[PDB]
Amino acid sequence: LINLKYSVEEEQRAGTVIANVAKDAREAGFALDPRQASAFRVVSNSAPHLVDINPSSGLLVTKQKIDRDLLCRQSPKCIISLEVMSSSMEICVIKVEIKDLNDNAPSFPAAQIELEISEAASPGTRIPLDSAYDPDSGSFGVQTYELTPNELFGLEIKTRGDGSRFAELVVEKSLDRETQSHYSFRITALDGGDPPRLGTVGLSIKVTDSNDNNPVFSESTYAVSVPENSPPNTPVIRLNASDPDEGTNGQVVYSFYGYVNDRTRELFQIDPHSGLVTVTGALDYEEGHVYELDVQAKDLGPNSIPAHCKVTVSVLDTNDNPPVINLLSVNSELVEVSESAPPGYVIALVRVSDRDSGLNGRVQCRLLGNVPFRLQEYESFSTILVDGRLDREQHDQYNLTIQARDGGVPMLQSAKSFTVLITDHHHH
Amino acid sequence: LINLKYSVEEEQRAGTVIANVAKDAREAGFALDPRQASAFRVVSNSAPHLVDINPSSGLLVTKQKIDRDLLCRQSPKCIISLEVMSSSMEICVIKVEIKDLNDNAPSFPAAQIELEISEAASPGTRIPLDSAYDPDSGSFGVQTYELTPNELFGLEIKTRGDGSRFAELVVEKSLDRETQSHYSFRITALDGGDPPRLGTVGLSIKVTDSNDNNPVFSESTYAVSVPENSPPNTPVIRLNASDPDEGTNGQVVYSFYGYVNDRTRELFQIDPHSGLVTVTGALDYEEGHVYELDVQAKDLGPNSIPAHCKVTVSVLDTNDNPPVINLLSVNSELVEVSESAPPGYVIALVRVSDRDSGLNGRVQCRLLGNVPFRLQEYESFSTILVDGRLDREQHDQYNLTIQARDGGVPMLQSAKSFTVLITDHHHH
Ligand SMILES: *[C@@H]1O[C@H](CO[C@@H]2O[C@@H](C)[C@@H](O)[C@@H](O)[C@@H]2O)[C@@H](O[C@@H]2O[C@H](CO)[C@@H](O[C@@H]3O[C@H](CO)[C@@H](O)[C@H](O)[C@@H]3O)[C@H](O)[C@H]2NC(C)=O)[C@H](O)[C@H]1NC(C)=O
Ligand SMILES: *[C@@H]1O[C@H](CO[C@@H]2O[C@@H](C)[C@@H](O)[C@@H](O)[C@@H]2O)[C@@H](O)[C@H](O)[C@H]1NC(C)=O
Ligand SMILES: *[C@@H]1O[C@H](CO)[C@@H](O)[C@H](O)[C@H]1NC(C)=O
Ligand SMILES: *[C@@H]1O[C@H](CO)[C@@H](O)[C@H](O)[C@H]1NC(C)=O
Ligand SMILES: [Ca+2]
Ligand SMILES: [Ca+2]
Ligand SMILES: [Ca+2]
Ligand SMILES: [Ca+2]
Ligand SMILES: [Ca+2]
Ligand SMILES: [Ca+2]
Ligand SMILES: [Ca+2]
Ligand SMILES: [Ca+2]
Ligand SMILES: [Ca+2]
Ligand SMILES: [Ca+2]
Ligand SMILES: [Ca+2]
Ligand SMILES: [Ca+2]
Ligand SMILES: [Ca+2]
Ligand SMILES: [Ca+2]
Ligand SMILES: [Ca+2]
Ligand SMILES: [Ca+2]
Ligand SMILES: [Ca+2]
Ligand SMILES: [Ca+2]
Ligand SMILES: [Cl-]
Ligand SMILES: [Cl-]
Ligand SMILES: [Cl-]
Ligand SMILES: [Cl-]
Ligand code: NI
Repeated sequence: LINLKYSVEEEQRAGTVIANVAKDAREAGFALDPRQASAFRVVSNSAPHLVDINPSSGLLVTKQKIDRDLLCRQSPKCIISLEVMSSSMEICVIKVEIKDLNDNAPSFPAAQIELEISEAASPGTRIPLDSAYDPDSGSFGVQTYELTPNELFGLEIKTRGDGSRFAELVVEKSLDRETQSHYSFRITALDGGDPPRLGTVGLSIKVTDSNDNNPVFSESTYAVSVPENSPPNTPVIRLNASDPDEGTNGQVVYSFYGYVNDRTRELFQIDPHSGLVTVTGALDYEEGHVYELDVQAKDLGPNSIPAHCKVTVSVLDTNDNPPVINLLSVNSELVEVSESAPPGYVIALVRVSDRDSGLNGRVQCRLLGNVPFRLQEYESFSTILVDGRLDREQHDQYNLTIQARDGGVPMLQSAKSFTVLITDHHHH
Repeated sequence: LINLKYSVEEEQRAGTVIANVAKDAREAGFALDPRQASAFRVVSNSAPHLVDINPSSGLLVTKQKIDRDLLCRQSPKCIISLEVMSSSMEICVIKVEIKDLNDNAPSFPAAQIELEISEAASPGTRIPLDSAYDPDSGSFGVQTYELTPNELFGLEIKTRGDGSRFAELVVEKSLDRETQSHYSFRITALDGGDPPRLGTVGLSIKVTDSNDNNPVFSESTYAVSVPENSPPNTPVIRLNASDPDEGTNGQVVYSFYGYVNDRTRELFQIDPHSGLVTVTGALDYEEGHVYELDVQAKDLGPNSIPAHCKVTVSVLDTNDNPPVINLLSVNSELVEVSESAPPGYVIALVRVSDRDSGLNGRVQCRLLGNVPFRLQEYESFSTILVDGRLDREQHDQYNLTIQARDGGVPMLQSAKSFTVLITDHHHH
C-alpha cells in the first residue's frame, strides 16, 4: 500500500542517515500507534547487511559501506527493496536507490599484451582484444579505447549488448617482417566520467614470418675455368644465393637441376648446404673443353620456389702431352743414301704432332750429333737433307736422332733414333 | 706445303667421288710422274674408315656413308685432314669438310614434362625446362620452342654456351590452386631449316598448394540458449569454420580464446578437431543469465591466420526452486486472536517468494481446512483475516496450514502450518 523511495550515493561512511522514515511515513499515512518506540518492523529486505530501519527512532541507516558496483554490476538502476510491517498488520514498501560513482578507473588485467601476427595477414584481419575492466555502471563504465596512432593497425570497437564494449585489433594495410619485425604500441581505455579515468596496456606485436621470399642468385649466369687434371675435390665455384626469410624459410640448399644422365653428374659435385662446386672426375681438355652445370637453390620452407643459374665450366689446356715424332720413309724401310748425294738431297721426311693446343701443342725439332745432315723444318713437317761429304770408310753408317720440343710450361721433349746407311750404287 | 680443301655433304651413298686429288694436286704443283701405280701414299688421315685416296686412280672417294652428326656432334666445322707423300718426299695436306644436313628432327625423350609450381609463384619466376635433342649442327639444331597459347605461362628462349639453345618457363600472371589445380599444355621444339622439323611433348603442370586461405566462420557472432542444470556433456553449439586450402593447410582446429582466468573456462569445453561446444559444469540461471565464449578457428601449418567469433550463450530458467512461505506475526509469537474478532480483522501476515523468474517465480497461496479464516491476496503479501464466529468452546485452537504454488512446469508447492488460539481478554 504505502511506498517510500529514497536515493543515496555509494561508498558512503557506514552508519549514514538516509532519511527519517517516521517523518515521511506519518506524513504519507502510517498507523504509528504510540507503542514504546516499537510500532513497526522490517519484514524482509534485499540487503540485510547494508541497510536497516530502526524500530526505536524510525530512521533509515546504512549498516555498512555500500559498494554499488558489486550489488548491481552494470545494471542501470540499483534499488534495495526493503519491506516494513506495522503494529497492526500494515505494510510499507521502501525502495532505496544507490546512485553510482566513478570510483573505479578502467583496468587491464595484463600489464602488456603480446601478439603474433603473420606478415601474410590480409588487411582486414582482426584480432579480439581482452576488454578492460571497469565495474561502474553505464555512463561511468568503459566507453572507448585508443591505440598509439599508426598506419598499419587500427582499433574497432563493438558493443555486444547494452554497451558492454570490447575492441578488436585490425590490420589496416599489408605487413612485412623483412622490413619491420616488431611493433610497440600503447592502448588506453577511457570511461565516461566528468574527469574521465583511464587504463593502459603495452601492446607488443611480433610479426611472424612467412616464406614469401625465394632464393636469389647474384647473377643468372656464371663462367668458370678449371685446369685439366685438377685433382678430386678441387674448388670450381662456390655459389651464394640469398633468402631474407626467417629460419628454415631463409636457409638455402643448393643442388643440381638437370637431366641425370650427363657426364657433368659424374665429373662435379656440389656441397648442398654450403654451395661449393668441386671437381671429382677426370677432366681432360683433350676430350672436352667445356661443361654446363644448372644449379638450383631452394629454401627449406613451404611454397618452396627454387631459383636457378647456369655455370659454364671451361676447361684449360695444360701441357701434359709430349710431342710425338713419326719418321716417314717412302717405302717404310731402312734409310739408304748414296755416297755421291749432292748437298741438299732429301733423306727422310719427319712429322711431329702434339695432342695439346696453342703453345703447348706447337713443336720445334732438332737433329743431334756432328752428323753430315741438316733438319730444315717446314710447316708442320721437318725434312732431313744431306749436308757434307759421305765417305764409306770414315762413316759407313750413322745413327741419326731427332728431338722434338713443345712450347708449353714445363716444356716436354721426345727423341727418336733411326739409322742411315751409305751405299755405292745399288739398284734394288 | 700444299693445301687442298674440299667439301661434301653427309649421308651420301658409299663410294662417292669427293674430288680428283691427282688433278688438283698436280695442277697445284706436286710430283706427278708416270710411274707404275706409285706416285704418292696417304701418310695418315683423320678418318681411315671414312675417306681414302688411292694412288692407282687418284680420286678422293668415301668408303661408306658418313654421318656428320656422329663425328663432330655440334662442333661448328667437321674436317678430315688426309696427308699424302710424293715420290720425292713432297707432301700435300688435304682437308675435306663434311657439310651437315637436317636429317634429324628435334625430339623429346619423355612423353610428357611433369612440373610442380606453388600457387604462390610470383609472376616472373622461371623454371628452366628440359631442352630438346637435335644432333644437327648450329642452325640445323634446336632453335626455338613453343607452348599452347595461354595467359598463365609463357616461354623464354636463351643461349648459354656458344649455342646450346634452351627455353625456360616463365609465369605471366598469378596462379591459384583453389581455382585451377592442373594444367595440360603442349610444347614443340624447332630447328633452323627451310622446312623446319618439330618435336612435341605433353606438359602437365601441377599447382602445389599454399596456405593462402584462413578459416572463416559463417557469421561474425552467434547466439544460443541452454536450460540451466543441463547435465555434463550437453550440445551447446556446433561451430563450422571453412578453409579451402589443401590437406593440413585446409584442416581447421577450433579452440577457446580470451583471458585465461575466466569463469567460462570451467563451464564449457570445445571439440578442437570437430568444433562441438559441450557443457562441462553446472549452469544456474539464478547465479548468471549469460556467458560470453570466444572461439577461434585456426588451420594447421604455416602462416596460420586465425579467425574468431563470439558466442553469447544465454541460460534459461527452469522451475527448480519451490515457493517459500513465510508467515510473520507481530512479535513472532503463537498466533492469538481475540474471541470478539469482527469479520475481516487481520490475524497474521504472509509473504511468499521464489528464487526463479517469470511464471516459475510467480506464486499463489491457499488455505486448507473448513476453518473460519480468509486469505485475501495483496501485491507480494497475502493477508490472513477472520471470517467466522470464534467460540472458545466449539473451536478452541486451529492448526491453520498455508500452501504456496508456483506457475512453472512441473509446478512446485510448499506447506507451512501454524496454530491459532482464541481468547477473550489478554492482559500481557
Ligand atoms: C743412337 O744414339 C742415341 C744417342 O745416344 C747417346 O749419344 C750421345 C749423344 C751420348 O749421349 C752417348 O752416351 C749415347 O750413345 C741413343 O740413344 C740413347 O741410347 C742409350 C743406350 O741405348 C740410352 O741409355 C739409357 O738411358 C736411360 C736413361 O736415359 C737409362 O735408364 C738406361 O739404363 C740407358 O743407359 C739413352 O737413354 C738414349 N737416349 C739418350 C738421350 O741418351 C741410341 O741408342 C743410339 N742408337 C743406336 C742404334 O746406336
Ligand atoms: C497441522 O496440520 C498439518 C497438515 O495436516 C494436513 O491436514 C489436511 C488439511 C491435509 O493436508 C492432510 O494431508 C494433512 O495431514 C499436520 O501435518 C501437522 O501435524 C498439524 N500440526 C500439528 C501440531 O500436529
Ligand atoms: C653471400 O653474400 C653476402 C653479401 O656479400 C654475404 O654477406 C654472405 O656472407 C655471402 N655468403 C656466402 C655463403 O658466400
Ligand atoms: C560445414 O558446413 C558445410 C556447408 O556449408 C558442410 O558442407 C560441412 O560438412 C560442414 N562442416 C562439417 C565439419 O560438418
Ligand atoms: Ca564502488
Ligand atoms: Ca561505482
Ligand atoms: Ca569508471
Ligand atoms: Ca615479406
Ligand atoms: Ca618473409
Ligand atoms: Ca625463402
Ligand atoms: Ca690431358
Ligand atoms: Ca693438354
Ligand atoms: Ca705438348
Ligand atoms: Ca646425320
Ligand atoms: Ca645432320
Ligand atoms: Ca634438326
Ligand atoms: Ca589460392
Ligand atoms: Ca591455397
Ligand atoms: Ca588455410
Ligand atoms: Ca536453479
Ligand atoms: Ca531456476
Ligand atoms: Ca518456483
Ligand atoms: Cl590506423
Ligand atoms: Cl621458423
Ligand atoms: Cl667430280
Ligand atoms: Cl575437460
Ligand atoms: Ni738398297
